[PDB]
Amino acid sequence: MVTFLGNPVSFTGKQLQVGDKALDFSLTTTDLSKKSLADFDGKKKVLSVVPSIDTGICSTQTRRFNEELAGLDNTVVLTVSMDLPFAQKRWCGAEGLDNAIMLSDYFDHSFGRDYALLINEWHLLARAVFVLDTDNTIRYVEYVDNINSEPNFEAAIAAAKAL
Amino acid sequence: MVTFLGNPVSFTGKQLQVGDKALDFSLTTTDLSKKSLADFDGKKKVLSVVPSIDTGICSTQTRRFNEELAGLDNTVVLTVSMDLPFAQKRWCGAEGLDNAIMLSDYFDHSFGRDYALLINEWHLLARAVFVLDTDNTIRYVEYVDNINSEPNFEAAIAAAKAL
Repeated sequence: MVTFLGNPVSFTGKQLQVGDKALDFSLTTTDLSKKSLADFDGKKKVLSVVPSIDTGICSTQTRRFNEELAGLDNTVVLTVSMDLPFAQKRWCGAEGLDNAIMLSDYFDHSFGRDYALLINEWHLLARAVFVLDTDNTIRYVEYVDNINSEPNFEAAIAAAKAL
Repeated sequence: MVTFLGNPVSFTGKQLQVGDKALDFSLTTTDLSKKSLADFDGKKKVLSVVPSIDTGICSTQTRRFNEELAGLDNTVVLTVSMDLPFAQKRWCGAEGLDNAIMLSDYFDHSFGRDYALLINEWHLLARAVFVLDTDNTIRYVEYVDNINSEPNFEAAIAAAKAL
């Protein structure tokens, strides 16, 4: 169903949907320290997942989301990819977004496995966007079918704004 | 006694020693395909393992061996890291080393755990240098005690040329 590099890819287990509660995680940040869902309590989150910020669509997604939602109070933008912390760090620097919150799942692939976003054929994270409320309940989700294409920014942001 | 980021680190299993046969592997190259020992059959190989090319020392190391051991007939310098293929490819273009052979272990972490180079605390690859025989026998190997320091280029380079 979902496609990557002109070919259908698969996953394992079920993916969270609107209404479900966002699964906790332990990801390595850009300064090598770990982060979990708790570190973001009391905030609404826009969970953005990309194959690798070292590629065009994934870089634009991350850049654009951080910018277009920067003016949103009580809301934080989490980017999760398989890039090493060092790759995400280089990115921030090049883009002038040193404060952007970048999370890597390289250590375990646990985030990808728990969320069923780990592509079985490539072990990279499939493109997706979540908008969680304060209770970490998913109020919006988008699993881009054609991973090699941009996500729906409008819907995502409009959803994040209404919340 | 190996350290990383100033603190001591350990591994699981036993690391290979000179005289031992290099274990096989299936790593992803920069074009996203997979390579194994079989793909460099009948050639001398300089296995340089690094924590991440998006870091100072690692960059220098990958650049040095490639330039120095360049031209060496029937000899290939295989770079292995946890860096995503995209990171390795990007680095190659920025450094002007487009023909350089980069292999990623992001998928399985199989190389790291098989060679016992997968740092238990970080799940990154410790800095090491191998010089394999045409029969894939380890004729020389160095495990940098201080992963955050450069290896013995002279010693490694001399072995390859002497092989």
